[PDB]
Amino acid sequence: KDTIALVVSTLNNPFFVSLKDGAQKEADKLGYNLVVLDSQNNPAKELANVQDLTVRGTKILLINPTRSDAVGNAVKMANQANIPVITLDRQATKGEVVSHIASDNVLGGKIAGDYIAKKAGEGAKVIELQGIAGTSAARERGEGFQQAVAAHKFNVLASQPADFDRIKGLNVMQNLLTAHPDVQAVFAQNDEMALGALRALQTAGKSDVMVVGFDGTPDGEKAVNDGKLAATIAQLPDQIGAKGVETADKVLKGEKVQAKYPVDLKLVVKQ
Repeated sequence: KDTIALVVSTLNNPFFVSLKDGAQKEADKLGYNLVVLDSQNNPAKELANVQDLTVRGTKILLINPTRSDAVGNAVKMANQANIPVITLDRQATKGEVVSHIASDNVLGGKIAGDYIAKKAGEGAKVIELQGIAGTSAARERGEGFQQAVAAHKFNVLASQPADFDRIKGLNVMQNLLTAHPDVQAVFAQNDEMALGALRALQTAGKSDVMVVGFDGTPDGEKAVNDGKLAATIAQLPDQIGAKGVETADKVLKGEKVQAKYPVDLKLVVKQ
């Protein structure tokens, strides 16, 4: 069997273990042998991992960077050895990458909007709490949410940035509540902003307003479990790993692949 190499940022966290497990599972399915090197969250260890792989003549490199800005030299070493690079979750600031695989933020915003339409119905009155202006997260999530607005003809009462921060989310929500008391649902572009908004609604005595967050952070999860937050959107690490291998399979075969492959996210509701 041919070998696919995965350099993972770390293995000290469940998210990264799942990524490795999904890669492994897809490797087994497609008949490949998977080499896994743990960078231990250290950029020096990451560089040495790639170097180690280049001396052995690995055919493809799947790399989940420790930090986007730290990985460039490791990527260029792979480029110099003619070893195709595929990045997972975080991009490489520098270096040539054949394909990048990550959670689709546009799809995520759309999912959040589809869920608002599911529970609050077509044409609902909504408020969007946006993230830091200029970030890819705020832009993509807002883009996905706009698709939902167009698909479900939502009445967007307001859309204001709260810069991915809890306190600003609360203040902005409190402000917009005085202006639009008939708001039916809120799409907050991160869990922190969703939690701030929930506090504002709680203080105002409005528990009927359906709030959807994004990230699936422990606190966002907690808000869902406690029955306060309607939903949050979580990344699927196993599938990033899987899509990575699937794309590596195509690259190894000589197929011309896309620069980016979107990975689904899942809705997280109370159980």
